[PDB]
Amino acid sequence: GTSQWLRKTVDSAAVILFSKTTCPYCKKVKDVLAEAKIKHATIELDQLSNGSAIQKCLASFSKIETVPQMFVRGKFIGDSQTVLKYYSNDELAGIVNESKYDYDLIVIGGGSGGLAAGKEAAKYGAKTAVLDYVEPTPIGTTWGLGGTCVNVGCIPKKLMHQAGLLSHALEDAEHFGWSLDRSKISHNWSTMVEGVQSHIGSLNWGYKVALRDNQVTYLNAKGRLISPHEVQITDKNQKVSTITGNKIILATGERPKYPEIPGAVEYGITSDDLFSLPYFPGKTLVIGASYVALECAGFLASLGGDVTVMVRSILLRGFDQQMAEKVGDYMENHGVKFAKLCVPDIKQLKVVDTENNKPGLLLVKGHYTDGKKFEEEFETVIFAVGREPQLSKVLCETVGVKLDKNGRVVCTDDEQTTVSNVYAIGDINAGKPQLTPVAIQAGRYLARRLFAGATELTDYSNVATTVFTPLEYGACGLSEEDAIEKYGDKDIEVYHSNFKPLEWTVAHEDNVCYMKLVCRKSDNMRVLGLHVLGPNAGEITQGYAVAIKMGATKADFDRTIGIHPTCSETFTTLHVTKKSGVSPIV
Amino acid sequence: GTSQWLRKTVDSAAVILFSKTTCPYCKKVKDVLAEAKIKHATIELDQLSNGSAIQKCLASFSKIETVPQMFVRGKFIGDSQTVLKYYSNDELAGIVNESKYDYDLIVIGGGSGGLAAGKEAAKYGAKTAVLDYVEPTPIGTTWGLGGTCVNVGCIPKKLMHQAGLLSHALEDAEHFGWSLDRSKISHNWSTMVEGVQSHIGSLNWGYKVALRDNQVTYLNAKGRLISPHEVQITDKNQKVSTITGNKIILATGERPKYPEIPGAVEYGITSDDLFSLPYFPGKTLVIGASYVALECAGFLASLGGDVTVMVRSILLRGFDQQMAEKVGDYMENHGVKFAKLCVPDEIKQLKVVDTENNKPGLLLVKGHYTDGKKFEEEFETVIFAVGREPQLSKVLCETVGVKLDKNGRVVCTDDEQTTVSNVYAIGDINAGKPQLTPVAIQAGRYLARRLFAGATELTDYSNVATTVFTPLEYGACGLSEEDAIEKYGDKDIEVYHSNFKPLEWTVAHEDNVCYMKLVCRKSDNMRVLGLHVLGPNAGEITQGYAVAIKMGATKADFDRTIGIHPTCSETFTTLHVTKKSGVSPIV
Ligand SMILES: Cc1cc2nc3c(=O)[nH]c(=O)nc-3n(C[C@H](O)[C@H](O)[C@H](O)COP(=O)(O)OP(=O)(O)OC[C@H]3O[C@@H](n4cnc5c(N)ncnc54)[C@H](O)[C@@H]3O)c2cc1C
Ligand SMILES: Cc1cc2nc3c(=O)[nH]c(=O)nc-3n(C[C@H](O)[C@H](O)[C@H](O)COP(=O)(O)OP(=O)(O)OC[C@H]3O[C@@H](n4cnc5c(N)ncnc54)[C@H](O)[C@@H]3O)c2cc1C
Ligand SMILES: Cc1ccc(CC(=O)NC[C@@H]2CCCO2)cc1
Ligand SMILES: Cc1ccc(CC(=O)NC[C@@H]2CCCO2)cc1
Ligand SMILES: Cc1ccc(CC(=O)NC[C@@H]2CCCO2)cc1
Repeated sequence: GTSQWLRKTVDSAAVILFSKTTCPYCKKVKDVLAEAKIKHATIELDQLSNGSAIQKCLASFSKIETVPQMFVRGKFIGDSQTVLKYYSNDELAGIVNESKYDYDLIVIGGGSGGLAAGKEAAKYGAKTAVLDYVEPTPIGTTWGLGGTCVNVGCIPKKLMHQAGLLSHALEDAEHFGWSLDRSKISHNWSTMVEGVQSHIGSLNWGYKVALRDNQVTYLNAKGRLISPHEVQITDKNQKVSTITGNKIILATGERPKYPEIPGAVEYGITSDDLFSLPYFPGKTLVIGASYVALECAGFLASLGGDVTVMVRSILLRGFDQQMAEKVGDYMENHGVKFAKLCVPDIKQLKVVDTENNKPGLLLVKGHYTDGKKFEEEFETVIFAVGREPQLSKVLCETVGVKLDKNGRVVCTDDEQTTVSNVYAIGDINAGKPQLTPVAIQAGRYLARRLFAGATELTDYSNVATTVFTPLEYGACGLSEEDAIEKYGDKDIEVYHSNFKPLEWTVAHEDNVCYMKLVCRKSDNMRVLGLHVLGPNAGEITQGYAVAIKMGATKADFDRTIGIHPTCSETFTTLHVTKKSGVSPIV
Repeated sequence: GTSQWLRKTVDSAAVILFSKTTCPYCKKVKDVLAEAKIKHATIELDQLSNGSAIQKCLASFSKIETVPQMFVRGKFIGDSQTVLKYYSNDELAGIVNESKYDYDLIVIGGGSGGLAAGKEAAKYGAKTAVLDYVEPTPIGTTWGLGGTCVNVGCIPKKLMHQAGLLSHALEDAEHFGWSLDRSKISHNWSTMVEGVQSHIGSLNWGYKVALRDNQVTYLNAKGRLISPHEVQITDKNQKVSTITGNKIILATGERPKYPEIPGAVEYGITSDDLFSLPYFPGKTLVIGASYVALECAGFLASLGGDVTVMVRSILLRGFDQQMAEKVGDYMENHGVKFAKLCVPDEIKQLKVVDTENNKPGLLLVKGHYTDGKKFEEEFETVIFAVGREPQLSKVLCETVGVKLDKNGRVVCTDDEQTTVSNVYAIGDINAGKPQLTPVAIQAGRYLARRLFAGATELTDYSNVATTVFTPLEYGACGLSEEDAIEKYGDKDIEVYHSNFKPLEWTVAHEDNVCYMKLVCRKSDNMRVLGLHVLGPNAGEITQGYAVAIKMGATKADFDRTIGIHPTCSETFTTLHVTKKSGVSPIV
């Protein structure tokens, strides 16, 4: 147990010191390493439950049982007198840099998970390389370091959402006494895009500065794993070479899918192109019904656009379907048009006008599920029909890394693949929620286990979400239909209520915002799922995710007192059950 | 044990049925009571763990151990055959209305706590009266049903806060691509006040309708408790009379204080006056440093006003002082002036308020600083926010025997009972309790259930979360850092903290003013003793964490929970810089 932990920690740590906080010989070794700029992990034996057992087990490696003991890449280097001797003789720098491999860690992919993993590993003395390359979109769009969220995901989409929310703030301001006239104000797309891209540029630069300051090697190159320890890299000049590493983290993410229909790749775009587009999309069709499709259609409508969404079957498949339909009803009431039960079968009428900075024109042909025909003209067609990895480009078949039927990596609960030195994090890890804070937690926690002897695993259960549609939807835990399937209808109680934000009163809807708690009767009314549709839904939901993590019950919500006036306080006084049939309106 | 719970429940309930869900004889009695419009509490014995023992103890009152059993005001009425005998003999209505008192419950005070208590009690067949009267301010301001929060408190102040927040929404919109020019837009006070007052009027009306539909008697009259069961009421025509009640709930709240200086009552105003003021205050002085003072100064500045705050000593006494200073620093950088370590000596009138042309007067304020230097400056409006106090002499005759504390608030047990066994107190007048609207509502509803439905649940007053709605909002739950250090010692306290920047603030162009921290106890598994956040939407951020803190959250619970991105709140899930480390908290 302890001995198996100690052997795993010594084998994989790059530079590690076993120590006690009160030992002045240990302080002397710490000061020499700091002076020589040698980064390392430290384990303070006097602060661990079984320090005495670990101290004994160390002798199986070093033949001594005292502290300090310093190791480099699995090899005992010395005690205090010995480390000082190497320092005085100018031999220490060469010893701590001796390695069978070029790097202790190679990260393939410089996004949310990979950057987090690489920076954390470098803190413990691991010699680290992060590779990042952005293959251009079909029309040629590309961007800088930081991954999908930073460049073409959470960051620009929430800034554009905020631009949309400000339209209603302008409307509300007249009712609260301000002299403006909303009807005479218009929106400039390119001014917004320039501000969004200036912020993204500051993030690209900030990540390169962070890697430099952590002594991480950044290679803007495409990587391919060709054997367990060998990574083939390809240059911006197409120069090909091979680097070796002890541990490998795969962190390459996903890219958007296109449907296999004529004209889709040639004449449509995806979210990858939208957030830097130099002209306003104009009259727009969004094909798809994911959170990406609905978030983009939502802000485009608030910015003044003529927007239609083509839905094959349902909205937000995999989310609670009562809440999904309330999300869509709000958008349809506030200007978004929906072509329901419909799929596309794209023709070009005008080429994009780079001269005068204007979109082209397209004819879209499709059909409804009953066979009736769809035919209509649009200036822009955005496909949001899912995302996928392309691990065939990243991973030679002969390495032995197992994939599932969707092409994602099959991992143990510590992110290990079927190849013992190779790990995977983020969107390519099969069966995990595909979210930026999950990829960051996974990468930081894994680096600590590899290079600092940590044991803590990432917990992937009950991870909260928020969909940033024009009225936002936050959730944590099970949908109501999933709870009933798992436990049976008679064991599920649902408390629910409508509400009206106080900010909406003077601004003139009464009963559109909504929240519910899905509970298990036979387990002390445990809260299985929380759902809220309303303003600031992500800020509302986050704190409750801690309480659900700790096993909150309905009684825990009841005994906590509300903060007034807020939207969130409605969760503390819920009482109407769905079984009662009583109306949830206010 | 069980037996004296049953005794209390039977003595106190107005109309209560002991039942079982599968009993068809109980179903017939229920349906009879519903047809006759008789409201009542119900105890289903087949659902309580010791319902067997309760069945036995019922015999001590009724000499039977079967179900159903109906009681009215402590007297056994009958089983199924006997209840139906009374119904078809036209004898039931008289029996269920027989009472020694005019009412089962009299609530003195129609505000947050009193309206909640009265409505909940009526749901169980208690015959209930709610008394409310609003004594006018010195300049004559008055308002309708619903109490301090509804009329001159949480509701209008947060609406005026939102009007102020929309000024920065207008500035931000230009950076996000909208074509407006913020510099050419102005604010109209009276248009605001009309919208705010129209919403308050809808709440006044809604409460009157709610009381009518619950069969609660509403008396717009001043109440005075003259003996344990007698309440003297005074009419709008000065008519005096007396009504009697079994249980009494005191829920009369507080009103603003004035300093004892010349000119204060005559020429200044309070928050009672501000929210319906018919003219814009103009150049304004706020005297005091409570959350009322700072919230009001904040929105007046954001609406374009010239605003000064006169501070005797510190800001937000009783709140975390690191956070209080950050709140004030933001206000001073965004257009609120502060006269620090300063108190007033007199208000002199220079110009009388012009009712016709709808304009303020003009005043001269004289004061001095703590070192001895002098203060002298003219203002159009002077607002006093130097605390609030109850006036229980008006409400409560000394001979009744209800004990007060040295501040004049009612001394109560943990179930809100006073020193007089049938009299209870809730809300701001209950000594030692947090003075907040959702506390008063929970106390009132929970008390009503114990009195008339045999409930046992008490109100929990610990770790109640708060939010100060200053221009940059401040949310908190639990201990301040200084209180935790005093309680446990500095070596046993660890503080994790960080600055943050809302994503919404990036394109709009400050980096390091929003701030959050967790104050934790090392020797108790790093228990979270207090949570603090300064930033936008701070009440929405804080609320959910109050459930986790109620449940005993540790730092490890915050670490294992995953963030929602992009939000301000997610910064709580990845905190790692400690104050003891000396590492900077900036972004
Ligand atoms: C429109 C949109 C909105 C989103 N909004 C949110 C949101 O609000 N909240 C949220 O939590 N999540 C959101 N997400 C999801 C979030 O973007 C992802 O979960 C996250 O980016 C996954 O990080 P990752 O490290 O797994 O991969 P990525 O961030 O995609 O990083 C992988 C990187 O590796 C590079 N790469 C690929 N192949 C190679 C190779 N062979 N060699 C070198 N480099 C390579 C890629 O080009 C990329 O830069 C959104 C996603 C999209 C598309
Ligand atoms: C400016 C301001 C802002 C506030 N903001 C907030 C906030 O954001 N959040 C929050 O939680 N709290 C806030 N509060 C506090 C909140 O208003 C109080 O905690 C709450 O109103 C107290 O409720 P109560 O039932 O005890 O008394 P009240 O609501 O004051 O009701 C008592 C009622 O009884 C009446 N009455 C008095 N004497 C008699 C009598 N003899 N006969 C008949 N009727 C009588 C009073 O006139 C009044 O109508 C604020 C308070 C102020 C002043
Ligand atoms: C067509 C096109 C245009 C611009 C860019 C940006 C760039 O400079 N990419 C550098 C990578 C490193 C490996 C191959 O190219 C890429 C592709
Ligand atoms: C606005 C809006 C748009 C689209 C939808 C989805 C839809 O058409 N749902 C019906 C399906 C058929 C199978 C089960 O329910 C809802 C709401
Ligand atoms: C903007 C603003 C205004 C007022 C204050 C309070 C103050 O003046 N503090 C000085 C010393 C420190 C403790 C006692 O007084 C702070 C910040």
